[PDB]
Amino acid sequence: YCCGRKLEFSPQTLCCYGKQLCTIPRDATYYSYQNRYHFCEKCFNEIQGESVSLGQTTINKEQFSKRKNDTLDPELFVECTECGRKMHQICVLHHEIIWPAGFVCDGCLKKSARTRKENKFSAKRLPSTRLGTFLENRVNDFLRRQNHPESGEVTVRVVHASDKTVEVKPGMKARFVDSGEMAESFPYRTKALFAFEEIDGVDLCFFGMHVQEYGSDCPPPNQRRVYISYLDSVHFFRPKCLRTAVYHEILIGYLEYVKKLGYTTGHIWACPPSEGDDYIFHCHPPDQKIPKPKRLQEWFKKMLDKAVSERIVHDYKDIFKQATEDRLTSAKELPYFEGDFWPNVLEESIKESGGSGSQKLYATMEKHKEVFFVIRLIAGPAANSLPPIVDPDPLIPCDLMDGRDAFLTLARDKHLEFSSLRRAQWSTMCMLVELHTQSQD
Ligand SMILES: COc1ccc(C2(C(=O)N3CS(=O)(=O)C[C@@H]3C(=O)Nc3cccc4[nH]ncc34)CCCC2)cc1
Ligand SMILES: [Zn+2]
Ligand SMILES: [Zn+2]
Ligand SMILES: [Zn+2]
Repeated sequence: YCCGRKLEFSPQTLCCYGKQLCTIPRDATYYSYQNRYHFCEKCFNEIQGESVSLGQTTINKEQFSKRKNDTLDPELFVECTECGRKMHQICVLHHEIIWPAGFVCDGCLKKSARTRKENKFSAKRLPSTRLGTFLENRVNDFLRRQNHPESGEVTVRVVHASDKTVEVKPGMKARFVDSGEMAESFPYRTKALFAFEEIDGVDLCFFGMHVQEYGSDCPPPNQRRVYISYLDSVHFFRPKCLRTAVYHEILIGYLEYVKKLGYTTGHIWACPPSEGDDYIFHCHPPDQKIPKPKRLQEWFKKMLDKAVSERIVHDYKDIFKQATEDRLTSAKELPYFEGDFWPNVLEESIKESGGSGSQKLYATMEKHKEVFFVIRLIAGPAANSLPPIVDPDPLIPCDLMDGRDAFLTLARDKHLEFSSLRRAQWSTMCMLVELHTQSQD
């Protein structure tokens, strides 16, 4: 073995198909059918009756297998076509698409005064966008101002852009849409972008983001607004003392960019993911922790405070303070975003109140105010006569990056973990190959 190390992949986590938001971690005992339908021990024995409705097909309980989530797949080896040396594929970062001729180890290459032919599936060679260019220029300019000897070049790429609509859910639809008081759906553009850092001639994907952008063609209350769907990171940015600043630089640059195009407001739901290691990146490092709510909120406040002092953000408020200043009276006046908290809670509010869309609206907003940031980018009379929003970047069809589920599934299916620096670099290389090959079609 190249290193002296016996290496295997970790058991990926599963789901109690009974209770939503239940998960089955490493070493837990569970019940599975056809390697598809998984139940944890508690959620399985808590089923009354040996009939288990699947799909919908009813399936007997003895047709399930009792097992524990402790399977460890060994890492794969590659063989040098010249010496026969066996090395972990991840250790030497050999990808058969990038180097189809075969794996030649570094030792045989140095003996023959040879080097690997260029990796043309790099982050740098992903197609550029005006947004990506703006973001990476900001980050790299910040990084060279810091003069830290360890920092590498950062490239930012938009890897998906497509048109979508968010549909008002049945409760709010019956209250406000069927009476003609509110649009049935809101058109928006979703964008997925990632940041990579060159670490010793090797790309590392360390940051990912998906956003929802509602243009000047959107009906109120959503028009000229951007909303962050989700954020994620792999904490191996070099150097560590600049990691937080770089995240902040990307986010501030994004607000600066959409402000320039004419978007008036930004929206952030400070919402930690559920415990586990899969959000956008599969299998986070074991010592990278999900922040607790208060610390995440302070993190966003720090970022926005820097944006205010840079004269990019005019000001920001919690949703409760914001609605008070806007003199809001009805739930139909709240921006309605895909997958956001407020569409969900408004469904429950209308149900519990027997059909009201304003009853406890202010109480619910105050109860949760610290979690919802409303960021004003264009204020005062400047926001009044704005020209239409024209995005200079084209659409980018890429099914793998339409939402976060597809890339997570591809990572799970192909053992692309981001749990260590070496595995994250390998997963980055594979992810780039996928993005380069799906595009050339
Ligand atoms: C104050 O400490 C922090 C630490 C990290 C962040 C950022 C971030 O990556 N955050 C906070 S998030 O927005 O709730 C989602 C994401 C996050 O927690 N990922 C994960 C880390 C570890 C295991 C995980 N499993 N699954 C997801 C996941 C870094 C850049 C974006 C914010 C912010 C504040
Ligand atoms: Zn090795
Ligand atoms: Zn369960
Ligand atoms: Zn060799």
